[PDB]
Amino acid sequence: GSMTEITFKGGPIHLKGQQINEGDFAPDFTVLDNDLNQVTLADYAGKKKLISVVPSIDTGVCDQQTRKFNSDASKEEGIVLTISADLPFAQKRWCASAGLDNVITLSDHRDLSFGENYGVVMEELRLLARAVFVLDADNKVVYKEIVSEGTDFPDFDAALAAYKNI
Amino acid sequence: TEITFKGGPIHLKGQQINEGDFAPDFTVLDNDLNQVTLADYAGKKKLISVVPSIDTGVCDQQTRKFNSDASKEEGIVLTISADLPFAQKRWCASAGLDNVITLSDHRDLSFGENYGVVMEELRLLARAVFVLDADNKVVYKEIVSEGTDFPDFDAALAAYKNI
Amino acid sequence: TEITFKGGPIHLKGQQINEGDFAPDFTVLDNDLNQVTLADYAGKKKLISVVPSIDTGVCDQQTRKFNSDASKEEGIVLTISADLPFAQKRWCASAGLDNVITLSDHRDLSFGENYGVVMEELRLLARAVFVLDADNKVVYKEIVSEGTDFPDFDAALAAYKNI
Amino acid sequence: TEITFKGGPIHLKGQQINEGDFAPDFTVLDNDLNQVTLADYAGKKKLISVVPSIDTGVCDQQTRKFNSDASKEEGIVLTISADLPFAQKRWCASAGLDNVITLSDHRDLSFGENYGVVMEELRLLARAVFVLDADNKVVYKEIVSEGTDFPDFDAALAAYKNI
Repeated sequence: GSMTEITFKGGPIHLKGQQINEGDFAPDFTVLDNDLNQVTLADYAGKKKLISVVPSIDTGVCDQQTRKFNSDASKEEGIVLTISADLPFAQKRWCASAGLDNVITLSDHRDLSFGENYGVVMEELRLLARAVFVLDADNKVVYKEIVSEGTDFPDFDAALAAYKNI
Repeated sequence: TEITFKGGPIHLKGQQINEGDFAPDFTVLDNDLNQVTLADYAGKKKLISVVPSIDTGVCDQQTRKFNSDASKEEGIVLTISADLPFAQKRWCASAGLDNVITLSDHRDLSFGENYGVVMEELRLLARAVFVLDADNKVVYKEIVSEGTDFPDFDAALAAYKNI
Repeated sequence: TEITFKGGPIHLKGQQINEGDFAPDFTVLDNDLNQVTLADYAGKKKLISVVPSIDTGVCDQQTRKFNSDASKEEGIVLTISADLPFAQKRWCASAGLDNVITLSDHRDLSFGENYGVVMEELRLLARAVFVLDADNKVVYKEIVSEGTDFPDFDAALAAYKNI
Repeated sequence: TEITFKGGPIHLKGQQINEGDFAPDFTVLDNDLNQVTLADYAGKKKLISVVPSIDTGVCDQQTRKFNSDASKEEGIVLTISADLPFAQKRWCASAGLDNVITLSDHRDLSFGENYGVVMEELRLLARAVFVLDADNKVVYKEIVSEGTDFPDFDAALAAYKNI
């Protein structure tokens, strides 16, 4: 948009953090796994990544996005990461109810390290903006979408195509 | 202001509030993201149950027990945590309850900072209980020593009933 | 044996190495402070990328490009600088890349002095690239004329691919 | 003359300085590679915190603690290490610290040699603290016996505040 880059439920929202564009290298980040272990970029060294960023896996749109990317992306080939400001406890409980023990869900709630490094903090809400970044094994950002209106879905096919084409 | 969580040292951040003080105002969010403050419950006694996260077993049970055992004809039972509003909402729906107030301090830590229960290292609220009379005077306080232990239910429920 | 750095003249110190020479041995530190020498990579061709400091932007990009673009199936890509082992360890963690060897010449300048690439006024290594064959014959050399400029990536990568 | 680092013997090199002595001069580098000397801090008391490398955990914590605990309206807190200035500069930026002085001794070991805190086997500076008054008298010194241990923060802070 003209004042802020995106909206959430139609309300203008300011994105905070470093801007990252296609062609840039991936910044580092420090996030928490479902058991509170620190996880950083280097833990996925040597792999291509599809990073699906969601406002809250406890909402319907985010839930479906996590499911579809995990189902549609080849996990034999690279790594699908879901990152949000949900507490690790909500992510853990979501994976258990879904009966999905193959799905990686990481929490940026404590420092917003991921959000500030990738330019996807929704500042008025302290949630991460709906977004998708595809990284190759050299951590080149080959694809980025920040969804314009955060209650809409991301373009799934374009991100899957970018991940597959690596 | 020195507790442990899982035996690790945790520093508590924010204003110290003791028994006999008047309780400060704060702004948190309801399950639909509306702002709610202390003043929204003016004129009522409160049992304020603070938990690290209702998605854990100890916090879940503490929440259910205070809400089941405490009279709500007589006063208000608030549960405040740094869980996102969406998790507290799903949690009420899973429990099958329309009678439990859950409020989220995740955005600003307004409540945690005003009551001195921010666990700085974790960005979670410390397990605790404050009982406020209808004048917002703090008549009872407990900050649990080890944050993965239960608070003293009986003493807190007594302080609330006895107002 | 003279270059410029940000346009200022700099004197290179150490033994001059030319194409057609056999590369001298040297002792440097790995990210855990174990000693490493050139003999530790015996039998393989090498691209040795030399940078003033991987904590600057040009050195960071040079380091990423040689590591992604050179094949690591039948050769080795070494990055050598006067950065402390701790900065190179942090640097490789920050970037998150797989299989990137960085080695520190901070203690002795054993590599810098053996290859003629010590910027004497600064005690940093000059931006340079040496490509060695599997018998350690030097088949390509560039010491970048202005140290803040990029090296010629394609020339260095073509010499390495040709072995 | 002798300390341990991770339990192995380390020899200290340089001039021995004791409490009561006046402070030797030095030339070290700030984050932009400007030369800094004792004279740049004339008129002030100084807490000089010396660390093996701000890229390791204990040194990072030592640096933050001295900086937040010592009054900076009253005197100067210096951190000196053999890290390249580019690593010090990166460390301040990534930690978000506007107001922390880090100085690099990597080029000459000017500071290390003049203050007797060079760890000879490592070309790193020994973990140490010197406190100087405005006359540059050294009123307090500790060289930590095992270099992975923290200094005595309180004893250094008291000596600094007592000037």
